Amino acid sequence: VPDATRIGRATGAKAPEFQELYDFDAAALTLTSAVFPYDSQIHRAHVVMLTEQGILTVEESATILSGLAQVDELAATDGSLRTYLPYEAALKRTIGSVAGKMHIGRSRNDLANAGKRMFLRDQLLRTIEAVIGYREAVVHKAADHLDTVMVVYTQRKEAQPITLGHYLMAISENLAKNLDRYRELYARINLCPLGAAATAGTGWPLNRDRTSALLGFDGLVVNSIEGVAGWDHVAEHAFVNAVFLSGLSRLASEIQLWSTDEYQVAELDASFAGTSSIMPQKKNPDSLERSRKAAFAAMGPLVGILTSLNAIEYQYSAARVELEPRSIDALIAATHAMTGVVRTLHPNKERMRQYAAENYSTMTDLTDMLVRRVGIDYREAHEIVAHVVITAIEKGIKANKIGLDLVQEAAVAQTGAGINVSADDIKDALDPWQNVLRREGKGMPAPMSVKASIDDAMAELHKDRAWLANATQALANAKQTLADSVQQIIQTDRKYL
Amino acid sequence: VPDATRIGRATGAKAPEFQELYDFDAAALTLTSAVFPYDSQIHRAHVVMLTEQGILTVEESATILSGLAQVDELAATDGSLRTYLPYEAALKRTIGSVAGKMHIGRSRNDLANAGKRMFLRDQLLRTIEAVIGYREAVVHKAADHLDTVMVVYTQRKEAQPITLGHYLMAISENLAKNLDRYRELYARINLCPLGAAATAGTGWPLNRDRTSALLGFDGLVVNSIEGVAGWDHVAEHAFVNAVFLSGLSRLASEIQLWSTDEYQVAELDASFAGTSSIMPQKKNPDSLERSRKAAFAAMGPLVGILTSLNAIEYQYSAARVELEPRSIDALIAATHAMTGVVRTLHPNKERMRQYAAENYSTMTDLTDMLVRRVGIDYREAHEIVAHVVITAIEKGIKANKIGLDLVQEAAVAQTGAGINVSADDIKDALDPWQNVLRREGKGMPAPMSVKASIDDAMAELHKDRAWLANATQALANAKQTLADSVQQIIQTDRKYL
Amino acid sequence: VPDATRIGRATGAKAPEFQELYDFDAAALTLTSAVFPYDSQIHRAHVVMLTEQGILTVEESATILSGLAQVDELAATDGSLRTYLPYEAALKRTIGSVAGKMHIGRSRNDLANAGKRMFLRDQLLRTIEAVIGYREAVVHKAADHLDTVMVVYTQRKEAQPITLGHYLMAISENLAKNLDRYRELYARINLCPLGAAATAGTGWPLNRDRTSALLGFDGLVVNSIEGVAGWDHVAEHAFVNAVFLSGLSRLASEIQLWSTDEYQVAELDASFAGTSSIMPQKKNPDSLERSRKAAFAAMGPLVGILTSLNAIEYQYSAARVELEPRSIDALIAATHAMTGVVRTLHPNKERMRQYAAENYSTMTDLTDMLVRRVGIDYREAHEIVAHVVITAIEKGIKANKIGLDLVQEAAVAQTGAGINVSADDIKDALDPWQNVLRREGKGMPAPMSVKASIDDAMAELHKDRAWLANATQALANAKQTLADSVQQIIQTDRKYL
Amino acid sequence: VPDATRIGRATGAKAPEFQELYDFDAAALTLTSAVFPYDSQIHRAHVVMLTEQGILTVEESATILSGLAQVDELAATDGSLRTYLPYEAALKRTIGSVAGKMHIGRSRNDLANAGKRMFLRDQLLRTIEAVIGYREAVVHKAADHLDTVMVVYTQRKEAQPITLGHYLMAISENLAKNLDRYRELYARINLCPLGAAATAGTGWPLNRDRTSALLGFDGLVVNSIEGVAGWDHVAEHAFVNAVFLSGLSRLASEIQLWSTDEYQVAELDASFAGTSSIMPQKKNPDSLERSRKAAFAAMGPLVGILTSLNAIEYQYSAARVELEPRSIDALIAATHAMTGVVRTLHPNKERMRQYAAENYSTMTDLTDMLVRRVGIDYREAHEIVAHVVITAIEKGIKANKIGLDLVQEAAVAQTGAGINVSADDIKDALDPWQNVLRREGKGMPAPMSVKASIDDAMAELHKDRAWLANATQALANAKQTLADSVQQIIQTDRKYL
Ligand code: NA
Ligand code: NA
Ligand code: NA
Ligand code: NA
Repeated sequence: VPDATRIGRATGAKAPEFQELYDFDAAALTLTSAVFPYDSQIHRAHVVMLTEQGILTVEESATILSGLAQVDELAATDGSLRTYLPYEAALKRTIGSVAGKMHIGRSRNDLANAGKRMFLRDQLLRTIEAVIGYREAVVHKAADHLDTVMVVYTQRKEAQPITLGHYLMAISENLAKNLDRYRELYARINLCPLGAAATAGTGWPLNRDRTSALLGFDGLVVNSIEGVAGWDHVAEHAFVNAVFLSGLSRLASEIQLWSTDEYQVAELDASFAGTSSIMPQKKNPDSLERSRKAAFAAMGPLVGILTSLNAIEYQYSAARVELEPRSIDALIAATHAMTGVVRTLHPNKERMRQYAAENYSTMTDLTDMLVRRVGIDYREAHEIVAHVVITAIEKGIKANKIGLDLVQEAAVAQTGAGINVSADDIKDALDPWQNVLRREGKGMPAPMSVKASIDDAMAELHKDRAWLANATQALANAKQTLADSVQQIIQTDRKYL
Repeated sequence: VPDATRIGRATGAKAPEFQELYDFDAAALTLTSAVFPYDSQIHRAHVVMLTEQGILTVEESATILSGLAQVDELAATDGSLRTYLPYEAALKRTIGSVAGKMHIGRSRNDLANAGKRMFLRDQLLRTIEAVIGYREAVVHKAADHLDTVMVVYTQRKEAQPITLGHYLMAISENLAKNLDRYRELYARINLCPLGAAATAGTGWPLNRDRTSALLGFDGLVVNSIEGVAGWDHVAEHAFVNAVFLSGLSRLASEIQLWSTDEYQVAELDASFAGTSSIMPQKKNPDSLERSRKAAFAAMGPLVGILTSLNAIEYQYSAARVELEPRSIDALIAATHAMTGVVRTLHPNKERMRQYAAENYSTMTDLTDMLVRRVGIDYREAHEIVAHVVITAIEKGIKANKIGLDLVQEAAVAQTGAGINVSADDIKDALDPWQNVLRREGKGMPAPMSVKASIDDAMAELHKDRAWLANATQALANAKQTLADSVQQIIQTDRKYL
Repeated sequence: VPDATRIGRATGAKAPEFQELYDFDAAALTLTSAVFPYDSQIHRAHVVMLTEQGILTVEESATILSGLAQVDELAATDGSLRTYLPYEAALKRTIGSVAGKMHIGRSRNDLANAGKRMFLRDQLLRTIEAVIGYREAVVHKAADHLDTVMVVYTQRKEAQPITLGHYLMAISENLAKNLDRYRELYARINLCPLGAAATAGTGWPLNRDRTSALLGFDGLVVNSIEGVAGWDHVAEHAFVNAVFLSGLSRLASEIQLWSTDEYQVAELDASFAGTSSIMPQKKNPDSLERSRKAAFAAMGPLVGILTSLNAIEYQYSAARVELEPRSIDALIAATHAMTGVVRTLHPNKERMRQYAAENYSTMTDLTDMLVRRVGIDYREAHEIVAHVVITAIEKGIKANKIGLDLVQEAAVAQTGAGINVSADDIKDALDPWQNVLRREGKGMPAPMSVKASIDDAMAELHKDRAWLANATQALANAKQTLADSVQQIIQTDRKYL
Repeated sequence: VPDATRIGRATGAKAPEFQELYDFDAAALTLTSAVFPYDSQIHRAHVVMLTEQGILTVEESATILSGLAQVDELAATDGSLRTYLPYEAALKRTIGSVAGKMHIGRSRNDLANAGKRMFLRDQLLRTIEAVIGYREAVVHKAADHLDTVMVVYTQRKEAQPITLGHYLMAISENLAKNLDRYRELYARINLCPLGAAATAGTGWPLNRDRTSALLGFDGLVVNSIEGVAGWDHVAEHAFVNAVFLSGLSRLASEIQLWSTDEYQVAELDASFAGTSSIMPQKKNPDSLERSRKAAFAAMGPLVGILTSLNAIEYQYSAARVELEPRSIDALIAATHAMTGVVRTLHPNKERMRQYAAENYSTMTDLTDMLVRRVGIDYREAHEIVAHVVITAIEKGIKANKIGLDLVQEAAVAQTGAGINVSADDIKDALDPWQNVLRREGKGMPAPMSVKASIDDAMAELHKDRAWLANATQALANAKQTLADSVQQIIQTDRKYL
């Protein structure tokens, strides 16, 4: 059975990234199920720490740890065992009374705060990886389009000539700052609240630093109230998601306008477009609109979380709203889809240049040339050239057909006086490629300037990747240390006690 | 005429910080009027830069700069001159045609982006100063209350014994992280978009680094589209405001519950309370509720800004929602008010201790003692001690009157068996001060632990202040350099040309 | 295996309504799966209409309709067949090419708009039924508590004496207006967009009124653009959910404060409370906090939907955010839970009355009595009685122990003059039950007044139920007509053609 | 001094409606100042009621009422007297102690709730009047464009041929439903909470019905808690504003796309457009983008209000967020601006028709014609005609140049078989005006159908106006009765007592 939506102009299959936008809702885990594996790791880390501290014997510890593996397997097909007291009860049914001792010095409150942090931590690295992939596609695309002349818009009106490369590096700069937001967040997420217990710590002699290290955290949430009451990192995670996706929505919208029947300066790759069940001419930007949809929806968790924090005291509270897996899954789907849209986008270079040459985006350079050549002030030059445009539109004269006579008449009609410039001066001013070449400062569209930005972006991308590799490795190392510690205890008890 | 609201139990005058909550709405500037002085500085910096670059002669530059001072004075009492084209026109009426030349290589788009950044930058430093003041009050208060025993709550139910000092250091830790959020934001706000012009830069040979330096920026918004399209810093500013204020709302709510007629464990200072026009017994938490009001309202700009970004393309757009002065003014009023509330709050130490001793928050330590002394698992100890509470509540026995007989009977009723602990063991477990002393790990309420946190917080506060002083000085130095540069040009032209 | 969370003070089982709060997230359908059955009904209604209009033969129609039943059964265990083109393709594989003809004069756009309306319509009736159940519990509770004297709060400070019955009728009045909001919404939801096709209707001679009637709609979305572009009803549904739940959050919060260890004027039934895994004394308001959680989360869809509408044109768009099943499911769970909380709530009548008698809520009546008896103006009486309170608090005198001497001394200390009232006058003023009896106007707490409100509410509840029964029956009748029509076509074709 | 922004292509003056968008922020009242006049009316109504009830003598009443006029004049230039206790104190300084008696049976709580309701009530009628004006412009415009053929869009892609008249009647249908939302709201806003006093009524024998009638209310907020705690009407007002404005944003966006340089199917009137300070070619949609800005910002109050309600108990609370004058002022400015945009919009009829004829929106009718003429199923016809489009785009053939040969070849290439239709059949199918004429059902673009909708809309507009006139007159009558009553008391006391 082929994909039934791939009919008419929707040729070939959906891109995998495009398909993700249709799968995440049904596939999403509940927060409870997403967090559960991390809770299991926390049980191991906590028990191991209690063993170092002499609160549990190695014998007790080995019995508990073997039990945890058994209950974990039970919970793999029984969701009802994925919350704490049901899990603890299953453990008790499995290994007996000693199961109760795993909760010494601990609460569901700091367990839950830690488990959710571990989940969000993982998802943050997942997100950073996706955003890096997005930025890579944007920067690589830009590098192929240093001389792809096109107009930039302001207020959805043609403004001045740029290049597609120049436009994409605006997106790269946006993404660089969002990557900073995410990395800044990570430092606050990756703190361990365990040892706070209910909210006030415990008389038991815990070593909070050990539990933290065994679970890959880079530090503690120190104060025990902050350990269970603290939730700002959840709000912040939802915020960075929302603001990052708003930038993604803006790009999606930009490309959607570019690929209208009327603009026609770009075309989506077929693998990122759909069609209509009734209108056979449609090549629809379903990838773009579903990506925007995700962006809009990301507003929801942000507001829900902040509302819930505004509504309570500085306490542990079961009333706090969560950042849920399905929300993060939508972000990843949209980010992947837009990565693919950007990679495979088909610019219509000839039409791009035609608009740049014909629809008056070159008028600023005409105005600048008057100021530079004849020394009149910018406001008067502007009024002259505005008159040129008004007359050209009235007479049906494209910008690249404007010559000396039209500019003279406009000058006279507008100021009573002619103006002392040549036909060659005007011709050069109205050449859209020369508009691009003139704009050669930092961050401007001239190829040498955009190329400088790309070189800088490539270096930053290397650091983005290095940061991600280091963060990921730190967690992998901790998880290996923990697994090794668990096996040491279980095997030594089995054979040598 | 005295303050007519200060009647009955509302004795004395409102604290100045309390009064701020009633004044900011009527006193708030429009964004246009708030940003205008920064636009004036930008005109000076831009003109000075054009002069270094040889785009303006020193003669032209001096004429413009003297004109700017004249129009600035006009605009001081004529709001209609506080937007760009009306201002430029007034300049032209003042010094003639050369006024038009100040706009060479520039747009309202990058002017506006820069001016708003300078406004928000200023407001951010204002905010950081206020938040530091808030944290100072919190930490200083905590230092006076290391042995002020009281219960902490979870889910608005008494949980365990802590101290007021311990509670306040949770707030300090919250504020430390919000100060990081704000400082992280500052680095993104303090980038100069000038030189982007409309959105694509300019053929004019600008030195973007000079303009940036003259206006106190620490770097550029490099890409010219990002220069005029970039708005995430506005969304981020609104977010940090919202999440910070949500923490302030939670403290306000906490104190409001503490100072209910039923809790009565704290009392607002009269200077932060009001009364009722009809009910003479009221001592109302108007300071707290108005502070929460500001927190709730801060949700509004955040949503409006993100909505507007989700709704457009990656372009300059006049449709973007702003962060307005009245919103920031509300934050400052609430932060100042809560600073004062915390400083002057009157704890009822005797009642705090009575609740800790009588209302069963000490039961966890009883449970821990059973586990520690007799080795039973935590879940069984918990069930025994829960039975103790159920029976004590049934019989009207306060926690500090629970003795050996009650614990034995509960143990037997619950498990069939007695339990082998002494009356002294039980007595020590149920002593709320000993509950506090037992909890002596990192971030826990024992005086030595909280004192460690305070020492750490005092060191961090010193760094908070150092950062603020350095940031402020950098702007003052730039503004002096600019003023000096303006006078050099004007005076040299006046006397020596 | 018993419910492992039911330990210690969490005695017995969770109430079923309480349990719902823990089940809805995992049990919730996707919008696609929730809407699918309605899409199947729409296929039948559309095909039947095409048959009346002579666009399909009875032979074609019977083949399609039998096919729909077959594909419906396939889709029951294959989610991939629950969107339109995959479903249509399965139909084509089942009955052949004629399957394609069911889409004549139709689009996914008006199909989707109609199907979602039918889903939301159903959910709205579900919601109205739940809200009626909530109001019934509130009104029935009030009727049992006409003389249950207690204080009402303003700004979380004790204000004046009322009754629990009086308080609950405030909630009833709130719910009456929310039921109006929902019924008003229903009239806009229950309009049929089918026949709009893509957005501009069709040349095919449809009878839009037939399709509408067969699907239980009470009218058309007339204009074809509005048919596919219209989405305000979705935003409105999300809004009424949010504002209704905000009232539910406020009640939950009220009861949570009432049931604090410090207030102790009410106690949750055990079946609506949980306990702590570590603190054995806890009787936690999990039902209340999870209900508030749902209220907060309802903010999310509202913002997401409105953002998406603000971001597009007045067109069909795949970017619009939806109101999803899990959101409505949360509302229903919270509404059911709070229905049960209210029904089973245990007031502490003795403590309620003690607070009313002792904590100065009776001071307004003392003030009123001075004005009435001696004719002084309200502001001066107020200042005298405020002084009475200040002195009584200083001296540790409860309100019901305030006598003539204290009032005289306060009067003198405050105005220089005594005041001419008797000890009996004062005693009557400070009697909290007499405070209640004096307040006998419309909407006031006197038993005869609250009883009048209850009688009115019972009559309104009868009309609420009548409206619901009528709306439900109308849909049942339409669905029966449709099923009958389908069988007529299939059987007549089978036997008689 | 002319408007300095009116340069270049920004010819003539701004339309007054356009200018409103630039004035409302600076001109907006504070809520306190907006509500104050209504509070003054409430003092009069309350005092008059107390006089009927014999609580005040006519002598006392006349002294107070004359005093109110005096303090009102003081407050006209002294904002500090616009809140209650300062006002009451000024009254006391003006007429002496008897001033205190105006507060008998009353609180700031029910005073404030009532005053805000009167303000919002007024603003609601203001809003309904503006929305009626908007709908009038839309419907009148549509009536002039019954044969103005143009394409409608879905997903920002050309869909099918309609008329501009047909499009505008979608907007009319939207506005009709928003007018229902507003009128439904009005019934809940126009209820009087006075007599609730603090929250529990009063022992004083008030006649709540008199006060209500004297202030133009159509009924009571009955329960006294609901009287001061009730706030849902504020949330609802903010919601209807937000959803109505989202529709306005969508129209603004639609017109903005229409008037892009690339679409060029409409042009804003110069009086609703601006230009650029740097780019002389710009004719900028400032009216549209500022209108959208208002729409986005309307999200803010809605979220702030609901957050505040979610955060408290069902009590009077000073923490509740308000709907403020500046927010409503923005709505009115945007509504007026868009009224003018619609009235003066310049369609480019020739280009509209050219797109309809050339860019393949007529393909659905080609597909329908195949089904109708040859009896093939819709899915196969669709695939054939999609192939026609693919080939036509490949070969550079506009839709109105597609003939029999191209359709045959597509049919063969796609199915192996030709198809039995004539050149005349194809020609008629591809004629965009005939596409419009074929679509002649309810709500479809055929002139006779749109004309029917206009006739219906004109009748509804008449009822909209009648409702508004009746509501307005009811308030004017009440205000006259009140003024007459005040003068009767003052003059009878002056001359006859
Ligand atoms: Na960076
Ligand atoms: Na820090
Ligand atoms: Na009603
Ligand atoms: Na209507």
